[PDB]
Amino acid sequence: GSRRASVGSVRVRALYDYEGQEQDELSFKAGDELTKMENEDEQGWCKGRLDNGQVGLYPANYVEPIQ
Repeated sequence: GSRRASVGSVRVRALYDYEGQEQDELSFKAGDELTKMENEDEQGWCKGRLDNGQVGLYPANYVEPIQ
């Protein structure tokens, strides 16, 4: 067994740049890496962890899955 079999963290790649609007949001550029920690909401948003280490919401429509 390995961490690839788990479902509590999914690495994802930023499609485009984004900048957080509250203390519970994150900021990244086109081609950055981040970590999804929660499912997509009814609005098309997720909650994850950043390359610097911060934790917050971001639009799930600005990322794609890594394999």
